[PDB]
Amino acid sequence: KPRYKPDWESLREHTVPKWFDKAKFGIFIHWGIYSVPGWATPTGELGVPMDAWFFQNPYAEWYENSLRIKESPTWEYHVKTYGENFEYEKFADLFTAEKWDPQEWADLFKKAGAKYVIPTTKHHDGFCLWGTKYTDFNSVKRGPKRDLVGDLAKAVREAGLRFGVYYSGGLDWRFTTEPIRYPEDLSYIRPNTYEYADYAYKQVMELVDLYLPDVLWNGMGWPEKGKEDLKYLFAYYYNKHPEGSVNDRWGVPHWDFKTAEYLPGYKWEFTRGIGLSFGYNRNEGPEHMLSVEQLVYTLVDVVSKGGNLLLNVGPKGDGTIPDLQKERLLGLGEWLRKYGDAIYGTSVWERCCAKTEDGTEIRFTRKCNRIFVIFLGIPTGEKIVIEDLNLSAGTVRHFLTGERLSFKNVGKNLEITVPKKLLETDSITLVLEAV
Amino acid sequence: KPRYKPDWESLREHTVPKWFDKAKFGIFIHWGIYSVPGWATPTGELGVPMDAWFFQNPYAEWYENSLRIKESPTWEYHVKTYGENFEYEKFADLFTAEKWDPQEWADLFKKAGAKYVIPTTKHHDGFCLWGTKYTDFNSVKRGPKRDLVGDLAKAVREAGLRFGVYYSGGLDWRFTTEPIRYPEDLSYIRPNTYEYADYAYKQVMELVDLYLPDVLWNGMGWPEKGKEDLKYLFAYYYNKHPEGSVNDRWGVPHWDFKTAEYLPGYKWEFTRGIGLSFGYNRNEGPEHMLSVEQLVYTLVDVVSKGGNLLLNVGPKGDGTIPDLQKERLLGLGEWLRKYGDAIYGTSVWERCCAKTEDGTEIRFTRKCNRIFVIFLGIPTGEKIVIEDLNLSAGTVRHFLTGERLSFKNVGKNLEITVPKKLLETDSITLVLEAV
Amino acid sequence: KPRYKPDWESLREHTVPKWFDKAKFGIFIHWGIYSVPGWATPTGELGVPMDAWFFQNPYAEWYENSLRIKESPTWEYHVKTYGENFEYEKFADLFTAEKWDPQEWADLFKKAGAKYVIPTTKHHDGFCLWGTKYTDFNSVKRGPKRDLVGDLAKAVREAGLRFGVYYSGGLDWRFTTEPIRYPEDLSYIRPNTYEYADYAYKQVMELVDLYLPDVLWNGMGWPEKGKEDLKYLFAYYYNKHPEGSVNDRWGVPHWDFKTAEYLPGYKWEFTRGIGLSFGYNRNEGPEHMLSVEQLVYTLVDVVSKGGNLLLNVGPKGDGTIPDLQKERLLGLGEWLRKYGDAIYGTSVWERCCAKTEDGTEIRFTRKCNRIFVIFLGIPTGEKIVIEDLNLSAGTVRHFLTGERLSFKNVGKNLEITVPKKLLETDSITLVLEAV
Ligand SMILES: C[C@@H]1O[C@@H](O[C@H]2[C@H](O)[C@H](O)[C@H](C)O[C@@H]2N=[N+]=N)[C@@H](O)[C@H](O)[C@@H]1O
Ligand SMILES: C[C@@H]1O[C@@H](O[C@H]2[C@H](O)[C@H](O)[C@H](C)O[C@@H]2N=[N+]=N)[C@@H](O)[C@H](O)[C@@H]1O
Ligand SMILES: C[C@@H]1O[C@@H](O[C@H]2[C@H](O)[C@H](O)[C@H](C)O[C@@H]2N=[N+]=N)[C@@H](O)[C@H](O)[C@@H]1O
Repeated sequence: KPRYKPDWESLREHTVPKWFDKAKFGIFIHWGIYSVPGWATPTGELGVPMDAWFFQNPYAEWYENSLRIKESPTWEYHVKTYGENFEYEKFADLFTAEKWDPQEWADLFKKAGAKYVIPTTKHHDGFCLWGTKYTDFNSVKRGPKRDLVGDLAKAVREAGLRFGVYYSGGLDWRFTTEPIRYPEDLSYIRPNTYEYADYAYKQVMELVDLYLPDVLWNGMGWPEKGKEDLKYLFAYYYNKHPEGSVNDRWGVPHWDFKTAEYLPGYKWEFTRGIGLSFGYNRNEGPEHMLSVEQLVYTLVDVVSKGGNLLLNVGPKGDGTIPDLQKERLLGLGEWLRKYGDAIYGTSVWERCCAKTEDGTEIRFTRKCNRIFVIFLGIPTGEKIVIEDLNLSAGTVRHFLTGERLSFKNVGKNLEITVPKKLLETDSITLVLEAV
Repeated sequence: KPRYKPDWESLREHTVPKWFDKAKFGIFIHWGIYSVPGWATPTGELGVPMDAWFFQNPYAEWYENSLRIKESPTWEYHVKTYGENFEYEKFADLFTAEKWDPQEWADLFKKAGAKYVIPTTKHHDGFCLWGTKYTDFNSVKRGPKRDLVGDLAKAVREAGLRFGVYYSGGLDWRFTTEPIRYPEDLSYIRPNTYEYADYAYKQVMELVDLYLPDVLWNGMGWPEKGKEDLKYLFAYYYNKHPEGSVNDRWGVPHWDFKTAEYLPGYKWEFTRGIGLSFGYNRNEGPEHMLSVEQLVYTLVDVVSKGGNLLLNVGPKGDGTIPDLQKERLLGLGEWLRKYGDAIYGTSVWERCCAKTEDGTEIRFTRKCNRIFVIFLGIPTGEKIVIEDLNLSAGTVRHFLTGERLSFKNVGKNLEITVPKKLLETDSITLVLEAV
Repeated sequence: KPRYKPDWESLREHTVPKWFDKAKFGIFIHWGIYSVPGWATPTGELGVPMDAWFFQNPYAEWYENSLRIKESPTWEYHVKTYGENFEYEKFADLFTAEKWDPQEWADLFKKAGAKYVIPTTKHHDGFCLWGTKYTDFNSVKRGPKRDLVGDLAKAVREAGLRFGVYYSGGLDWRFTTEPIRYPEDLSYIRPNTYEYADYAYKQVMELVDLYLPDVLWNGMGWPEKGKEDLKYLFAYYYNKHPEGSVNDRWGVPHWDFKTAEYLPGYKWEFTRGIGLSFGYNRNEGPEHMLSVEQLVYTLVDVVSKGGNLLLNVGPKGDGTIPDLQKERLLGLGEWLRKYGDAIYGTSVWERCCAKTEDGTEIRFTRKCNRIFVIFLGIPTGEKIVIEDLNLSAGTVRHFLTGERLSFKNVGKNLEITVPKKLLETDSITLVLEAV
């Protein structure tokens, strides 16, 4: 009755679970002691000059790394705000999560249209948000005096959502003293010890035994000395939980989905923040965040290209989700409540994309015979010409109302008439439906 | 003056020590905290349906593994007898060995005809029966408050017997949470950690330094990550104790004897219990155990085929040896006191085996020129025809009395006349002696 | 801005730092708890019968190893002086360094002409002379209650000298119980554990972070399991401290200089004691030590052949340097104050060596155009014929005074007249200077 064996050839048998492929949209949570200072220079996105990136790091979870660079703006801010005698470690005692309600979060992610949730159980600073027995630097012994991963796991599952775990396998600044100043530094500033490979193995195993997560989401690769451990760990995981899944940031020959942070025959997932960082950043306002309209557009783009969206939320150290983020999540969810059928459970079509003469981008998703045509915007006119597309027969109709639409092939293109009556009832995106 | 070097080519120089080849018969002791419950379903022997084996495990030392399977009869028995809130670990506090006398055991094994003794210093549950400094889960800090391995080592040696050690290198359930339900589970449900490879190395070394055992008997393979350590450990062992020996369950290119648990040019050893399990089992009665006659027959069969017999004894948690087991050991010893010369110090002949027309099995052993003919039973008649055997000359005579016997070759066969007078003085086995 | 990458091909880019090549002469310090007994049989030098070497070990730092051999003279001396119930470990409590002044040492090494200093931070007995967090068996928690490595680092640097560290990577008798009796024993009597490879990595790293030494001087190889760690550790070291250096006793493809303990195109270094041992030995008198004259002769010989001299000092457990050693260091320094220009900052010539008809050895060093001719002794005569050497033109003159000397080529040889007036002002060595 155990199906999976501990070797890569055997672990290939485990394909991406249907629930994940159908889920389309999940929530990432970067929440730690780094949330307490919750500070970073909001420079930009990947592809900002990577030479200065670590010196002007827009990722607020990297606070400790930035704090270790004395030249950095983070060091100035830390000394000015907390003093030079305040070690990063001490944020664990200020990290109280006093106003945290896990069910409010789970409900928020549900209403946002999210189908799975993945919190940082341990990020690069090595602080663990569960009562792990392999370090005392955890949320049960320090600040919150509470198993944050567990109580969130109960909340997300009770809300009917899948629960995955993020674990920083590659980096752990409890095991190094120097900061990362350039990308090349990452090739040698790592724990490197056999001890650490055991520590990571033991910890992810502990996560598996305690919470049996639906996703194992690893960050920054797996320690070279422990890479062979993963075939034992995957087999173990899958045999306990066949519908479990695993990302592609381990550095070994197996993964269930690829990740991207900037039509394919494999399942993948785009991850990004609502803002510029993953962890809470005070300095971010609306100018640094995507709008409800842009989130929708992104989500539709990714789904049409075969991917999920893993949108990150960065809560404050008190356990509340900033109104700027909550606002955008509820907006996305309001579009999903309305157009979900065109997203959830869909498949890629023969092409991802097309455009009008007016310049409006178009994205396609499939649901057996039903082909959704999702416009990235609402054309201000009845006559709509789609460039380079033909339809041989059948019935094209307006998705939201169900009203039949007149259409015909004009050479390479396809003309469709959509009455203003119908275009005016749509929100953010005109959606059509063919057969 | 150090002969052995730490590489497999060099360690091949160490052949099986003469004492072991000459010893023929040794005692295994499976004794732990698992002895306290001392319970298992007495299903059968290896080759019972291996699909159900772990679910209906007849090995009482596997109690914890069986306890971890909630479906199992062991789980029912544990809850009913000790409660669900009684963790396996707590048997260490009930394991008092209150009536243990190590010299009574040593004397018992001596009278049984045993030439060496091998107790479980640490089995799969990871409880160590010596004051090891690498774990507190040992017999010095817990229940017995006593170095059981050491005090037994003194007793066995004072009785004039060789003392080996059993160590579970392959399995240690202090390092895993899941049970073994199928054989395939063993390929991934292991400690797996570098930590554990160090732990096993350090522990066997500690055994070597403290007790310098005559046999290193490993169980369930050696951790893959520590396999290279063994060439250092063997060289070390042999250089301290050249007459030391090592079994073949390490998974590396060197061994002094092979083990079997169901005419060869290498030394080997058959191991089995007096009953169906190795550890004490309450549920076993005489119907589940070999008789004195069967033990003799086994011992003779194995010795004629070049092997030793490692017969297992399973003591109670109070440190007493059940009368059913003691009875059979004393019976074997009574046959050995009588026919020892035909077993101890012997060698394989040109063939192991033969049979009479009446169907009685025959086994041969050699002692230079003296060829022992051991019948598996006592024929009820003077005229005895051995199928397919000839003797060219010399003098065949009755072993116990020394009386010359008349014989001749009849075609393929050999006829021997053994007067009822002599057949009636033998016990269990007619033994003859040729030249 | 990080130049070095963690692979051997990339680490070859780091050549020996100029300061080291120019330094020529450094001081080794073997100082530990072994200094307290400070005892060894002064047998001889390497190339003494190596069969008896460990049994009659002249290296006083090996006391514990010798103590573990019950046959040895060290065992007799220990029992007689301290009792059989006095474990080697307890010397850590007698090792008080009560009269230690680090600035007196630094000043002593400065006046001796030494340009760098390398103390044993941890030798084979595993006692660390700094407040390491990876073992309590250190100088901060035990005897001296003081960071000896650190306070010496401050003293040497304030005196203007470079400070390196010696670390015993290969051997650590905190991790083994058996002694080394023969050289072959070293191939298996080692820590061997993954644990230990981590321990050594972590400890040298800690040295790098705390003191950023100018030399990493490893002893007895690097643990096989940790050898790959060194490319990460070297890159790390070099990127923090490009002028750092590394010796060749790691057993990996990279080193900055070779070591010797008995004309090459690579930089190397001869290491030896003033006496026969490295650690303090009571039993050594002047008969076992080199004279000021011999030290000079050695230093000149090594420098002419492209090497540095790493002369060892062995202090008492009270932190004082024996007068026999201090005397010889001050003597060497008095010659260096006088002839330094001919040694410091020099380069190898087209040949190392030559000789007179009278049998006096000669050594050459180069300083651009200035070619120093250093006689190993002072000829008692004006006419000096150097065998097999010609000079085409230029001006040969007496180094100390600057007085021009008459000379000519006579066949293969070169005759030089040096007035008694000038030969009588030299000390230990006649030095000439050509162009
Ligand atoms: C989700 C995100 O992952 C990591 O970010 C990394 C980028 O995604 C990218 O792979 C580059 C190469 O490295 C980035 N690391 N940084 N900064 C985490 O580091 C990050 O904290 C966050 O968890
Ligand atoms: C002596 C005996 O050894 C192990 O038993 C194993 C069998 O001998 C056989 O090798 C199969 C493949 O695995 C058995 N394990 N089980 N159950 C120990 O497991 C057993 O406890 C005992 O020590
Ligand atoms: C400096 C010196 O190094 C080691 O001595 C070793 C010799 O230099 C040589 O390499 C031989 C092969 O092994 C010697 N070891 N011994 N004895 C150290 O062992 C010694 O203590 C000292 O540090």
